[PDB]
Amino acid sequence: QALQQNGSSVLSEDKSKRLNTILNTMSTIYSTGKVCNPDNPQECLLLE
Amino acid sequence: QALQQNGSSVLSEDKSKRLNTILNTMSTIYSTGKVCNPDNPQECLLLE
Ligand SMILES: *[C@@H]1O[C@H](CO)[C@@H](O[C@@H]2O[C@H](CO)[C@@H](O)[C@H](O)[C@H]2NC(C)=O)[C@H](O)[C@H]1NC(C)=O
Repeated sequence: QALQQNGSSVLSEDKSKRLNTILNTMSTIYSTGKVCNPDNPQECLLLE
Repeated sequence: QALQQNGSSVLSEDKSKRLNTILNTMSTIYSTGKVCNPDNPQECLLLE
């Protein structure tokens, strides 16, 4: 049973590629998104 | 005549520091300004 689950295999190739791309985009936006001061737009901070 | 030049010494002290702050802010804005497109806001380019 632990070896039986299909996972993402049953998903179509184009749909699988789309899902992987969307997950990577999500992770990249979360990791490298920054906001900026309203009175000094040349000073912008990451999250962590 | 070259040596007798007065320069900005004739200006008031508070106005002198105000002018120096303005010049420094101008230089910093020009040097560190950056822009980026709405397609991928996580890639912003300097000028040079
Ligand atoms: C994982 O996906 C494959 C699909 O290829 C499943 O295989 C099917 O199994 C059913 C049930 O016996 C058959 O009716 C189909 O003919 C099979 N399709 C094939 C071989 O292409 C497999 O069962 C899935 N694993 C699960 C649900 O645990």
